[PDB]
Amino acid sequence: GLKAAQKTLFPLRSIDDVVRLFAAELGREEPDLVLLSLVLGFVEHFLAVNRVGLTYFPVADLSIIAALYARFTAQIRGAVDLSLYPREGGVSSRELVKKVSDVIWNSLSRSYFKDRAHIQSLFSFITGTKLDSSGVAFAVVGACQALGLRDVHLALSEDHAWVVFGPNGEQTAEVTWHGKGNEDRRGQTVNAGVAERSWLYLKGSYMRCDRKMEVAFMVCAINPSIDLHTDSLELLQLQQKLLWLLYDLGHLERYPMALGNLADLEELEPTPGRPDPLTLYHKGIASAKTYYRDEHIYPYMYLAGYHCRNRNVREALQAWADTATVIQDYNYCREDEEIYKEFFEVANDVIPNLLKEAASLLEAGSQGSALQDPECFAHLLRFYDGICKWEEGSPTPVLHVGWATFLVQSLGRFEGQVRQKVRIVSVPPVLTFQSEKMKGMKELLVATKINSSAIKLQLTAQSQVQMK
Ligand SMILES: CC1(C)CN=C(N2CCN(c3ncnc4sc(CC(F)(F)F)cc34)CC2)S1
Repeated sequence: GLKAAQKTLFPLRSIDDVVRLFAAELGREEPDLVLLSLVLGFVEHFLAVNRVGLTYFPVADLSIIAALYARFTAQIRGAVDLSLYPREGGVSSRELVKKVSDVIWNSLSRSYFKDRAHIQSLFSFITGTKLDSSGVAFAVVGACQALGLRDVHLALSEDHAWVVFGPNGEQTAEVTWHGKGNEDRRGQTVNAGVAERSWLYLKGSYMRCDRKMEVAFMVCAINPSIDLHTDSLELLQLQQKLLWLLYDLGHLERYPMALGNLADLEELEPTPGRPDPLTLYHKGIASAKTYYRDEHIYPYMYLAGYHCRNRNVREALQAWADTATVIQDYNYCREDEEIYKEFFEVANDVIPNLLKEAASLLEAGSQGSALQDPECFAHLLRFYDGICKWEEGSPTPVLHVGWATFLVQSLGRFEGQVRQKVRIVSVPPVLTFQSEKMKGMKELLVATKINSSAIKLQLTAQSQVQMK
């Protein structure tokens, strides 16, 4: 049950009342994940899913929240008999974690669309019997906290979630699915994935949450979307205020993606007296460097995206080059397709569109253009170098001829006299290439008219040209 002290702020009548509840729970020994997720899902439902009758804020009455809480706790406590899984040393067993996962998973509707909005919270789980992938992992952690299992924590990569538990928190267990059309591995460790150096498991440099970071996760998980064209202003404000609460308490210290998510919100609607979005993106990068060996991709892609939206071509290119410098030390594995898609869209859609506008502006007499800056050309080259190096040693190739056309076009946006100014230096602007593909392309990069076919051959390592 809920404790008397957890009840005293009800009813929640406003955004600020919800923030007060989070503040109170974050001040407790162990914030109550079940309570907090039910509250966020309740308000999200009445602000984004069904706004009929809304006049200001969907009042969250204690009776309503408490009844939701009771259905959750009844469902878990009834289904997981702890006497069957004795807790050796105040820590949980793999069998117990797998049982909790099975209870959540088996509760879900047989058939539904898993990419739907607003199926992330325990409100969704109770009222709709639907959860998204990471929502299952979160629910397992909330269930384990409800059961008294203090050792079970959420583990997060940039594209997946699982749990850590056991002696010293050193065990890992899959508790949910990943992607579409991959085989369930619930109950197994993440060691194979770590060992293969996939992006999905971040070479072991994934997040191991404490309770407060699990609160940060559910706050990041708020979805203000009403439809394709419309966001709930109330939910954006809530999410923003809650992320600032977390930030001020120190709970975003080790959470790069939350910092990027906050920065994005600040760009949309700045809060007076707070750091600028750029400051926040750089704090996210610093976090990744400090805590995660600089092995995360998204801190740089958040930064690049801000510069791209602001049509700052030079800084966007630098940040994408930095992105590629991270990815180069990974192997491209099966289940890494979301990061492949991201890189593909940057290379083959976003950069081309940025450079096309830059070319039109240059024709109109822009000064200090990225297209006349050899450092910008160098960034472009370093972006491609990291992608080519990523591919090296991977079980799965990255590049194909569909990339080559866009590379030739992008290179050609820079005049030969700009491109000539980059000095490509070997080990043992100045640029060093890590990838063998770019080293062999060096020779092609300064011609007034780039040799399109030779580029193509070098990028795809195509052996032959057409017979006839
Ligand atoms: C630069 C981008 C393409 C812009 N948005 C990005 N994301 C990255 C994913 N996301 C997250 N935010 C906070 N915590 C987490 S934890 C996670 C992984 C999984 F959902 F839990 F499995 C995704 C995610 C926020 C939205 S990266």
